[PDB]
Amino acid sequence: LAKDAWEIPRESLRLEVKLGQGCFGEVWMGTWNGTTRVAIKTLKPGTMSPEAFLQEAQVMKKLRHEKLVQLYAVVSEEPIYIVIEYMSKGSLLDFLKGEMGKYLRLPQLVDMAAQIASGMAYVERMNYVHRDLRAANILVGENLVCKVADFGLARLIEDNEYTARQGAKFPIKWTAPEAALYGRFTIKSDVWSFGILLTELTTKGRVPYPGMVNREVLDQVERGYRMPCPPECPESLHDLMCQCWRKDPEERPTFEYLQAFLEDYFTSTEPQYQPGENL
Ligand SMILES: Nc1ncnc2c1ncn2[C@@H]1O[C@H](COP(=O)(O)OP(=O)(O)OP(O)(O)=S)[C@@H](O)[C@H]1O
Ligand SMILES: [Mg+2]
Repeated sequence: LAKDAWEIPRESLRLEVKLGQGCFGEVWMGTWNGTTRVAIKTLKPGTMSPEAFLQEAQVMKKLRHEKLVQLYAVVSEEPIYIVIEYMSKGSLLDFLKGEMGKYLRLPQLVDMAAQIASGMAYVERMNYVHRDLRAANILVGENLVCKVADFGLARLIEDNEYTARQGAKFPIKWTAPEAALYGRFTIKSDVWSFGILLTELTTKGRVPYPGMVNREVLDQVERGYRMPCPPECPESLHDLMCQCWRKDPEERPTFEYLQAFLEDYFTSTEPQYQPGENL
């Protein structure tokens, strides 16, 4: 209900092109103050609470970093608008599976991973957990700039864990087992998700655990199953994914480590790498 200095007059926005639609509203490209290109997320009336919808803006007010999609402004009166940084190339997932993805090779994909890791290391430093980290929630700008987006589920961590409320449901294939099963969300469950995201990058958008169903993934993963090394992917990178997928969350690497490892990958880890047909 309470407003602050993020508020702007709706008249200062013009919605020009529809970029997407979901069960809770739409995303439009537009112009702000008749001069700035922006993205605008709208709230579909009577689908979600205004206060619930704006929690996402609240999180963004706090998390500011070159590798996170930036909040610009809010319209807190119905219809609710969240005005954010425009990412011209859209979703990483769609980018990877389209024509452009075909031309990408490992050095580029690893740099994209490193940028994402950079954003997440910031999230890590700030004591937040994202909870929805995956290629569909990464946005791509010019020159292969990648930023983490969609902070709807993000929460500030108190007591080392965010415990999910009863009834909450999360996508099994992209979520750490302890979070999906017991509701235990920590930065370490994000690290697990980052590992899944690495498979999305190296397969250029393939679904994780291909062919397997949710209950089977849950079952096999508990038994120790892990996705094998993707085709043409160096084993050292898959080794990194397996580290992200350790059963004990505290044994999973920090994003600080992940960022450094990926930044230095071709010097420290794979000095003699050469590009193949796909990676
Ligand atoms: N800042 C942006 N710049 C460019 N395109 C965007 C932007 N935000 C969203 N889009 C487009 O709209 C799609 C939906 O983005 P999202 O924010 O993930 O929405 P959302 O999935 O409803 O979020 P929730 O809270 O998990 S229901 C993106 O994947 C792009 O195709
Ligand atoms: Mg999403």
